Amino acid sequence: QPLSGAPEGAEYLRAVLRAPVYEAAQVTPLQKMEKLSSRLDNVILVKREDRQPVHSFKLRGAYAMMAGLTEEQKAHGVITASAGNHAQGVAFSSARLGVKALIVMPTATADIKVDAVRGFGGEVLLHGANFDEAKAKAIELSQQQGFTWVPPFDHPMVIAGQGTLALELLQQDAHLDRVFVPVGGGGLAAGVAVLIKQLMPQIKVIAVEAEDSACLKAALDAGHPVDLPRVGLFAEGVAVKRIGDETFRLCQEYLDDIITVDSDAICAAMKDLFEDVRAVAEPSGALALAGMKKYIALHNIRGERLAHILSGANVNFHGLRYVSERCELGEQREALLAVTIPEEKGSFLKFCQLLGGRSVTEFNYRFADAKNACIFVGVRLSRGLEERKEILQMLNDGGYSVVDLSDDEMAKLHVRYMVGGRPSHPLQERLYSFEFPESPGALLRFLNTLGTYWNISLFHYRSHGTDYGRVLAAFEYDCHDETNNPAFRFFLAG
Amino acid sequence: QPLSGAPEGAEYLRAVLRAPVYEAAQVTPLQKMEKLSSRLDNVILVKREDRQPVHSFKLRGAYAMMAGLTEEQKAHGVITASAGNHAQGVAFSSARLGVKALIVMPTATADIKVDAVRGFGGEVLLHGANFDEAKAKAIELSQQQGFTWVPPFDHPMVIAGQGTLALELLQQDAHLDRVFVPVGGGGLAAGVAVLIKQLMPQIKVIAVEAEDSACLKAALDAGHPVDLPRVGLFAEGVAVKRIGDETFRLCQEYLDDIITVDSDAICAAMKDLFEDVRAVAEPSGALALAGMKKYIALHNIRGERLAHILSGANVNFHGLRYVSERCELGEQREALLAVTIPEEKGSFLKFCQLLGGRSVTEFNYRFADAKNACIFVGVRLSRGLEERKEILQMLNDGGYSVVDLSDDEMAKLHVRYMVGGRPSHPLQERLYSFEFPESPGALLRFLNTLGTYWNISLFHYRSHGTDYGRVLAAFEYDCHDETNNPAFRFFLAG
Ligand SMILES: *Cc1c(COP(=O)(O)O)cnc(C)c1O
Ligand SMILES: *Cc1c(COP(=O)(O)O)cnc(C)c1O
Repeated sequence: QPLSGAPEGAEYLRAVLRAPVYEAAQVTPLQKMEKLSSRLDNVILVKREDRQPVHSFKLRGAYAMMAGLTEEQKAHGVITASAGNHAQGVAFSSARLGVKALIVMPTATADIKVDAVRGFGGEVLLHGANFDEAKAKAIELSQQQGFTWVPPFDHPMVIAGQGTLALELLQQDAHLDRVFVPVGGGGLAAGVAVLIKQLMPQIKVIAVEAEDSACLKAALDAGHPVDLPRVGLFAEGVAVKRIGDETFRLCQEYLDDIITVDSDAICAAMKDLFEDVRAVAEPSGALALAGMKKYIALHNIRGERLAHILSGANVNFHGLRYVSERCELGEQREALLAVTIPEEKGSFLKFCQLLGGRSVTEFNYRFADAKNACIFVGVRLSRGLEERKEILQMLNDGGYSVVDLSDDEMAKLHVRYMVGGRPSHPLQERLYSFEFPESPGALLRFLNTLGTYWNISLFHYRSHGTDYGRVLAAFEYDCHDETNNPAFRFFLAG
Repeated sequence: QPLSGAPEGAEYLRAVLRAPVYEAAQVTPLQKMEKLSSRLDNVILVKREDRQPVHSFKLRGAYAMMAGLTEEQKAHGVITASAGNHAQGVAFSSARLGVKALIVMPTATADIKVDAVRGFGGEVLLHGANFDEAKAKAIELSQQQGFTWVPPFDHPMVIAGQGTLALELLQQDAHLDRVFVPVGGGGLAAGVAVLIKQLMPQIKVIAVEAEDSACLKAALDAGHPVDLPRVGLFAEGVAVKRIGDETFRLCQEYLDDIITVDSDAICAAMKDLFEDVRAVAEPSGALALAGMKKYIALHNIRGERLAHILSGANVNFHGLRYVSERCELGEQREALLAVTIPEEKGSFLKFCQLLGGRSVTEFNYRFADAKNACIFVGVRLSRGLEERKEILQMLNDGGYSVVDLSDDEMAKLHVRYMVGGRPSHPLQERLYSFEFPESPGALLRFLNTLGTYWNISLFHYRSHGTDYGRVLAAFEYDCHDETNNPAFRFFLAG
């Protein structure tokens, strides 16, 4: 309990030091990013918060708040919240303190999230449609059954428990220059600032928020918790509409700066974490790095010791896909080509023969009658632009190609999933499916072996890292006759 | 050195106990899988080997072998290998012992893998084309410069160092029933068996190999290290042609059984690790779980305490994509529909209006003239088959749909990347790109807002979890005129 007002600097310190976090939570490693740090020119360190048993930090504050309630036998009474990632923190906590918790969530949440909570401990009650709706209940039941509302953020105790991290940080590397903090409701940044600010003033504390969830920046600018019209939903755990409150706006008087960023950045930040530390972030968990990356360049900060927080790690395996897909876009990984090859009766072979070694990502074609049936080709590069530059020229010895891959947002994002369709007039073709161990030039072989005496009307191929069914081809190494195939009919045939 | 023969049971034990592994390596957590264990009905535990500083286990054996060489001042002399995941182990080791190491790799390896090694420590020499070619050199240089060849597996010392794990295992949970071990060259299984077999005989030790890299099963069957014609390349670290040797075939006289499995399984096993432990495997690192899963059912093993090894974790972020993509196939996640909607002048709206709440993954269409332009629709499900069963019937109140999603390997794997093409005859259309915050029914809104008075000729949409550019539409919320767009021309236009 002991905080529900306007704690003063020190009071927070005290609360921080006195908070029983470790009974449930753990000090989290603070490791350095070797690739990135070396890339940019500073020491970059990450606060491995995903290593708590609830994979995020929330555990701290719920534990602190909840564990210092019981001084009032009001556990006997009870507790309740409404959520997805913090409902976890409470769950985990309720169980440890043997205090019954109730978690209210929307009605159509997701088995997965409902079981985690149920898992940790906690009883859920699925009641809502909207979130606000779930929370109206929670809050109801409070009042009626007397459960104790447990804030995801707006709370001195909750805040004090998060500072806990700061406390660790400073003891893990006191030669820190700047620290980057994610901003959802503001718990975490709030608890991190006060601390550091008390202990080591010279430490810079930058909040970092979602371009699309910029609760803070916005309230800042009005100097007023302000409701947001819309809130992005990538960075789930950061999707807050109106920042914290008092405690938050209040406390953000220790904040040194603020910075927003876009989903696309987050998606990179995720790539980064993974690649160096082999850590798996969750949008908001990567959010703060991204910011850094941003700040680094902005201010041309070279030479410092900076650290950010791997806030959490609750993400769907399949969510991973999207990410990649997005970074790929931002990267210069492949070549995307509109290569027109003259033939119909002859082959693609010749054309291939000069990409025999190079890695084929896509090679999609559909009969079309224009003396020159065009081909959507994709080639996995290494040397980026320079290597493409080759392919290109090289290919300049015959058919004429077009470099649809550079900035062709259209190809890169839609058309490379659209090449096909229908021919023109009915066709006496046959459909077949082929599969073959992927290698660096397996295709060729396939093609070579396939022969050159075919009136191939259709070709489809996506490859290393995205599909195991290898090829679908239509004429006029493993085979399956897929002729009158339903899909084909309805969309390709015609 | 002390092992280059036919170590006898105990000798291994000794070597195991005497091996200096911890100077470089760490005891690895052995945690239980709560979801899965509860799913299947046994206690399933994973040997978190990805937690070594080289993210795999290799560190053990290279360290053991290498650290007990120096008793011969032949470090002064030197060491060399040829690789990707084990070249790492040696690197890391060479540096710690301050013994110069040289790593030979093919000529066109991959910056990434070359830098890791360089990272850890070690000097690489990129010389090859083929792998065998890189190793011919390594072996050369030995002979000439006197470097000491360090086996990835064929070696009593190397083997003894891997047993180290076993040693841990048994001390981490002695109530184990069965243990599953991945099989590349056979180091790890070899070192794991001997141990356990010495210490606790009643422990079952199943190797688990790649359907496509079944080195062992094969040699077993002939009773003869046998060269494999082909070797899969998913499970990189398990891609061995002819099992170990003596040490391996020899030692596999302590093995209780063996079992293979397919890439597709591995891809699930990867999903699993991630979802419960939030660990990120690498094909071979998941290989062994998959096996389990297999064995579990085979033998209807209920009630046991079984554990497997998270062998390693070196994987490309982008590699992740493929995986998902594969599990999705094996799952029953979405609905794939050939829904024919009658209109041309009117709309898709009406059709939509009854999926307004349900989640849209794809909604792709191209003008075609048939009184009824057909639509490739995709819908994210929850209740699996049952829920689809609905959509279906529900949709039975109007246009007639076809359920191309069930077992339609064709749609699920090729066509859902092929719907489009060209129309029939030239078209006086205009292309536009739209983007809009994704939600549960944002589309609708888009559509509704888009209006109903449009002679829309083209539509393309892939969604939550795979693309941020939302829509591409062609007529006769953010907009961009993308009309004479190059890609479009060449492949859609026509
Ligand atoms: C909950 C959470 C946040 C931010 O929380 P606040 O205390 O409201 O700022 C950020 N990242 C992750 C992963 C989170 O779970
Ligand atoms: C090297 C390795 C293996 C198997 O090695 P062996 O000792 O040859 O059996 C398996 N999984 C991973 C991740 C590996 O790196």
